[PDB]
Amino acid sequence: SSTPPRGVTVVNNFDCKRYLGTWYEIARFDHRAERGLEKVTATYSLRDDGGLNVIFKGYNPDRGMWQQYVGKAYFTGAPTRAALKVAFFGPFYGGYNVIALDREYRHALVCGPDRDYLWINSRTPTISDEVKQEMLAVATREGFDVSKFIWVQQPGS
Repeated sequence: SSTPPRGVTVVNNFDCKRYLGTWYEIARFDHRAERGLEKVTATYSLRDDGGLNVIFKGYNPDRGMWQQYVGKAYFTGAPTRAALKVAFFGPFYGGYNVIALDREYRHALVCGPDRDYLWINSRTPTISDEVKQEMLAVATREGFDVSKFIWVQQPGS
């Protein structure tokens, strides 16, 4: 689970300090923990031990309650390789991998331990229909089924 899916391109010149702060979840492959969740964000802070603090937050409109999970992420290798180990609970599935990132660290394709786990994340709550198409193109190219994507309710969607 803490090895990446066979074949995928993990980002190999990663600078963790440019990745820190708030990411909005644009799309997800759905599972139990995230089902029905709106306004999903993830926040990242750098720890002294070289890991990341990860705070995941989502709103369930039906009951009107927030759901929050707090985990750590550790590089499995060199911190220049975006393959990480996370816990296995809630929206953490043991492995976390950045398989595409623009030069400005504004848009990221993240996958879990196998091809049932995929996320499109942005520094902004919405992305252009263009950035959408590029992201979806990389996903298909790496053997993910884009038809699984749930487009997440976010302010301006």
